[PDB]
Amino acid sequence: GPGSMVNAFLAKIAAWLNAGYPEGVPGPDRVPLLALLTRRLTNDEIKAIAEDLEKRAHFDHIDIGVLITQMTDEMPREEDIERVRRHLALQGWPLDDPRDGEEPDGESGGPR
Repeated sequence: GPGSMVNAFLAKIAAWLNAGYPEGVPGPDRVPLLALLTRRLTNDEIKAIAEDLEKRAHFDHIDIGVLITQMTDEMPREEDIERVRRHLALQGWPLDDPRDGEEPDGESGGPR
């Protein structure tokens, strides 16, 4: 099964999440989970998570992508984002050290 499948960071995320949720993530926690998660992870990464997990099984309708579609429209709750992030922090906080995190910079203000 698992054998250097996904990137190091992504493997950490999948494990970290599946460690915090061995029973799966319910919607009320999924939405804020994604809100928190998508902060520093790219579309390719968030997908990579799903891509790895479905390799295990995609019978579950706990899909991770759908949450982003909800978030783009309406945010869940700050309280829920708080409860989930801290609940997950118990297992770890990989989002602090991205294996690839070159944040863009194209600022053009202009004094006179």
